[PDB]
Amino acid sequence: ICIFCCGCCHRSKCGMCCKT
Repeated sequence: ICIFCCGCCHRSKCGMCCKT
């Protein structure tokens, strides 16, 4: 599963990070 980026580092907006 993509690393849900809940405003951790990138955009404040939470969203799964499907980056290899």
